[PDB]
Amino acid sequence: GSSSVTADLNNAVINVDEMNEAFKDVPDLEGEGAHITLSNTTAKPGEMAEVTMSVSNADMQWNMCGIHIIYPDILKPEMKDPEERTVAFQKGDALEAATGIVCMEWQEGLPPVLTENKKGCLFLTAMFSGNQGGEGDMATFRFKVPDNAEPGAVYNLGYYYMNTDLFINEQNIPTYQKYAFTHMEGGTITVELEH
Ligand SMILES: [Cl-]
Ligand SMILES: [Cl-]
Repeated sequence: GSSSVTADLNNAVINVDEMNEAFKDVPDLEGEGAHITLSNTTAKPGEMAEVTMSVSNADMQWNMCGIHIIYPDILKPEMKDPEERTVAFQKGDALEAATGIVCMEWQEGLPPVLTENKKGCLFLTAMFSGNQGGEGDMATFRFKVPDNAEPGAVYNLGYYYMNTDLFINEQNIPTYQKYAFTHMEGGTITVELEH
């Protein structure tokens, strides 16, 4: 079908098959649909590189999210309180109206698909009063690009799907959630070439 082949071609969700399985009994939304995306940027070796998650076609259409962002574990996210595993972030316009936002680094008890592929993970949850979710930039993070990073190196940024993760409206419409998760796009940090 369209939307689960859509998710295979975006290669954004590491456990996409598991996800498609989870959604197998939910028909496709007809038609569109929130578009969640990560950024594609260039950085120098050793740089604190900015990464931004954003969403389009969602203004006033959603109520909360709980999303797992993944990245190569050699990248280290900038931290607010290491002791609490809070990740520093700049909130964008899409989250302007949020009643609460939390963002944490998943450090311990990561699932095999992530550990075995040397992926790190953070979890972003935001809640709104009714359907006041916005659009545009959601959150901007920073990652330490290793000092010794090779020019041209590409760090893929994506998602991990957990059964309880969310991108939903107040009414909890299953097709809405399916669209969002099956159409999400990953991102990249590319290390600049030598001068
Ligand atoms: Cl990754
Ligand atoms: Cl930041």
